[PDB]
Amino acid sequence: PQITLWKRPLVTIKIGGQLKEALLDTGADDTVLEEMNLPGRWKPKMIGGIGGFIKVRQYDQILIEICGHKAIGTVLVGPTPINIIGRNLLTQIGCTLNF
Amino acid sequence: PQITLWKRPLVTIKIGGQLKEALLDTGADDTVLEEMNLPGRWKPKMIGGIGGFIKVRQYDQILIEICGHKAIGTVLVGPTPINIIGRNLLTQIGCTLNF
Ligand SMILES: CC(C)CN(C[C@@H](O)[C@H](Cc1ccccc1)NC(=O)O[C@H]1CO[C@H]2OCC[C@H]21)S(=O)(=O)c1ccc(N)cc1
Repeated sequence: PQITLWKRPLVTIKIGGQLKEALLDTGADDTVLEEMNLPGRWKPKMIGGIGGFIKVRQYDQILIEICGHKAIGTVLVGPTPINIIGRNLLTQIGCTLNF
Repeated sequence: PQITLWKRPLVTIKIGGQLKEALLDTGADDTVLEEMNLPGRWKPKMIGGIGGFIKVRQYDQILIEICGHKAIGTVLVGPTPINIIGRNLLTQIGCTLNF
């Protein structure tokens, strides 16, 4: 499909058997999701943007479905104000910018 | 053009008669540029990102050309980690997400 940018590009995703709303974000290197209790091991990480850095938990090879498009890759989990789908997964669903 | 997301979607912009590199950022409502000298009046504003809130200078009705496409809109100037082009200007150049 095609998504215009008049409003925030929020879409439904499926992760760990849960449906959430997330932002398709070309400015995010990696996917970061609001606090959630995923199982498995993880690695500490810090990611930075406007305002500074937050601490997150890095989970690897996590399956996520974005608009019915399946993907698998790194998912960060932490106190982000919003669920963010980053380039690491946007590439996997064939997402491009067009103008 | 069609821009894939394996690398950061960095493009050259022209603002205040000066060339700069900036990130096309569909997750940003607004356009935020690193510290620079812009002519005309400005108002102090606050904006929040993943790590909290920063103080910025708001310039309205600024001419800015993004990858050969002209836009006239609001540009925030402050301590952002990188020049980001947000939806307020992405809409003006006709940018959409496609997958
Ligand atoms: C600043 C960018 C280089 C990086 N950011 C993605 C960006 O899209 C954020 C994503 C974002 C969106 C909402 C809230 C927090 C973060 N947007 C943002 O900061 O925009 C601000 C300017 O316009 C306003 O609209 C949104 C917030 C303001 S980030 O959220 O900090 C980020 C950094 C690293 C990763 N792996 C994932 C995300």
